[PDB]
Amino acid sequence: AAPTAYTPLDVAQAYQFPEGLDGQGQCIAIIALGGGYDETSLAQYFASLGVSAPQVVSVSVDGATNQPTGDPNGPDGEVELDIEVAGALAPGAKIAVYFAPNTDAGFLNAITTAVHDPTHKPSIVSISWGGPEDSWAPASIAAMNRAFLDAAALGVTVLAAAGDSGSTDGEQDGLYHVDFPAASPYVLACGGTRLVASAGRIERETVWNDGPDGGSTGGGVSRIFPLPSWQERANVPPSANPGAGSGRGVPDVAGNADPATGYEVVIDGETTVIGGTSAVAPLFAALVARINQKLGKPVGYLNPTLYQLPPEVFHDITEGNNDIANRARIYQAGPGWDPCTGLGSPIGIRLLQALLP
Ligand SMILES: [Ca+2]
Repeated sequence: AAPTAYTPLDVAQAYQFPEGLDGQGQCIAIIALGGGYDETSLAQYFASLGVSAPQVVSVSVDGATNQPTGDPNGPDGEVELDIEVAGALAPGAKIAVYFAPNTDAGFLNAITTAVHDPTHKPSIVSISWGGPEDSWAPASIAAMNRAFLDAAALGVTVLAAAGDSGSTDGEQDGLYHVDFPAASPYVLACGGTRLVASAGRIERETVWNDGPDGGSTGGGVSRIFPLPSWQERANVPPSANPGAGSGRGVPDVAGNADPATGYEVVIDGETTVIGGTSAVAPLFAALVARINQKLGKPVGYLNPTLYQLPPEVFHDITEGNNDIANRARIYQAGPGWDPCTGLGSPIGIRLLQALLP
């Protein structure tokens, strides 16, 4: 009941991120379609957490540049949240922020520029922007999906937030919807939970659902992408939409996203609390950066591997639902993979151990 908050280091500790690794030798790309960041907020934040500030650079795509608006409740909140969460957990990595116009082409161009960048050479790309998969122009969905396929071929990992408006994803057409780019089978879709944890243990972790007014994790069954071969044993249910139908299940993994148990951050000079699935992609991008540093080679496309790893690698979320539109409880969490939290929250050290050759 009483609202709380954590620093990124607290959440990483709860999820047991591997120690002694900081992402040295890695580069994390962050995609931004609006706003910007200021050096004052970043320097203050990293210093406050006692970590050596990672190098952060801006890259202009299609004329867009780093332009913070100054409003802590605006897009700066998204941009700075992404950099602060990823940078605080992988401070040894270099952060490259790609700014592009808020258009379908800008979104695509930012992704491809980051993926093929010979100067910054990112090994990981984190995305916290999106929209209902069925509201996108089919041609755009195709181009972006191929960009993600190319990234997988090049050994670059791509992570994306699953959404903050439950199973209906903000649409009021009497149907359930999943978000894109999260729906792409080549993206690691990140869902959200309500985490109650301390340094040594997780007391409780449930589906993030604060009703219509507070938001809920995105999740469901795609109506565009078929069920991937590597996800056929996860027991993804048929769509809840009349007519049913098999499809790629969203999300793949999940992490703390409930604003009521959110992240303490500094946005445009203001210390505040922010949540949402937007925080989960950069959180796990940092985890991947640590793993890559240890392995000496980038893990790149992880989805196929994740679904065949032993279940002990994840913390299974079984309680709650992401329905904020009606009383039907579509969709509900349960044992194993579900359309609210996927495989659950990852156990960092167990994931690294399982990925060691
Ligand atoms: Ca589950």
